[PDB]
Amino acid sequence: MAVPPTYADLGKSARDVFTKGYGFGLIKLDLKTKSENGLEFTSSGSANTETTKVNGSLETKYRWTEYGLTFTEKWNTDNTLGTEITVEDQLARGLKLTFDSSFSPNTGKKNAKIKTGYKREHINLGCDVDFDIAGPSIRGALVLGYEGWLAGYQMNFETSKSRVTQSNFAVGYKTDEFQLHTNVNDGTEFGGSIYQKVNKKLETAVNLAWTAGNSNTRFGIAAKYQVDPDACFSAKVNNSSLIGLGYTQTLKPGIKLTLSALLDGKNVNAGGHKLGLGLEFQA
Repeated sequence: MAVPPTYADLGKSARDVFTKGYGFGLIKLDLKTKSENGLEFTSSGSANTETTKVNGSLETKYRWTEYGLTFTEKWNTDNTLGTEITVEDQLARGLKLTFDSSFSPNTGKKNAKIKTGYKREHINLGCDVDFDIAGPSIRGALVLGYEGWLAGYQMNFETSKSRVTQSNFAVGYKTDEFQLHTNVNDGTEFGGSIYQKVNKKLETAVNLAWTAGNSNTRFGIAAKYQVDPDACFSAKVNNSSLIGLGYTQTLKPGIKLTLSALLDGKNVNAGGHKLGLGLEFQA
């Protein structure tokens, strides 16, 4: 509440308006269970309708909610295997540690990662270490909160070149109905976003982005309307002349279908246009 988001979550809501309810050029099959604690499973399959390729993935998650633990296993069709242990609020509220392993038999390459984060009123800090080989590399991030305002920094240091490779600032204002976010990456990429929860059923988002030193500017408008509690529409435009339409319907409890289309002006329907379909099963 007074506890700020993490750095990566700055601007999340507006990003969400743009991305959720769309899956252009994919058929997506998703299958989830829930458990407040104990076992949880998510399995996913995805067909790229341009390439014919069919990906698949399974995640398994036990939550020992008593000791703030979460163990998670990951597998996909690329053969990549993964494990992830997480402790939260355990030695101190709200501290968070995470070990994370990856093994690809498909190269014999492995990867390991520690992610630390500390969180309290006004502050949200994280340090992340990537024992890549050609790593390590270290991402640190801090965000401060002051009566609705937010400011933060995020850097990454790669020990192989022994240099900062990434330096990112962001400042913004965040209430529950309203959100401003701005940021520049590497003193080079400018972005900003406004998010408005206009009423119970409508959300809107504007996104700007441009580059020093190029006089061009990119923007998109986007929205999401919650028609009844079983239907949800999403529309978005950008100044590259792309339209994005997304409808999501609950057919029955646990089952949501979402159709989506992506259109290029001024060739509508003149030339070829991405469609997508997605089916989500909750059990």
